Amino acid sequence: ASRLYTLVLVLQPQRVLLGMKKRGFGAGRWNGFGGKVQEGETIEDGARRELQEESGLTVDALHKVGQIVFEFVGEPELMDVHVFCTDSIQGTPVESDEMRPCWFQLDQIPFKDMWPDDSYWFPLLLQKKKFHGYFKFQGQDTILDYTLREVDTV
Ligand SMILES: CC(=O)Nc1cc2c(c(-c3cccc(C)c3C)n1)CCCN2
Repeated sequence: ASRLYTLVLVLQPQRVLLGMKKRGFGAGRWNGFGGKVQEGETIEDGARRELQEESGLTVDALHKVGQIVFEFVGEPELMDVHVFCTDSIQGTPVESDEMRPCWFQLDQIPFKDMWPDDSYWFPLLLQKKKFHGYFKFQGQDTILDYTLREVDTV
């Protein structure tokens, strides 16, 4: 009862790229770039595909940074999110009907307008740590419970 997702953070030495979602899942918030993995598709291929579809950017090297399982109470399916990061990209971010990309200085990451779990694992991401996490949500704003631990192997 867990569905595979990817999430890609474009993280450079002094800034991170996030995308403001205009409609649908995550709308109104700054998000990394991700979505469902397709049939016959590897997780890494899915992550590379999602980055392109949502941001316009071509990624060469992707690094595994974490896994986060999300539960929304009253919803049967868990989100099994494989998180990736990259520093080497090609192209420039593309604004679309769906997504408005913007760079943020690391000290100006807009946590108040991001999913609340971000405040927990972004510090790990920013210091190049790998992690396993689990977040139980009620609705989209409230974390009921969570666990988060650093790992050597995602
Ligand atoms: C930084 C960031 O994106 N944080 C972030 C946090 C977060 C989610 C997502 C998310 C948003 C859109 C699509 C997908 C597949 C995912 C996992 N992203 C989904 C649900 C709970 N928390």
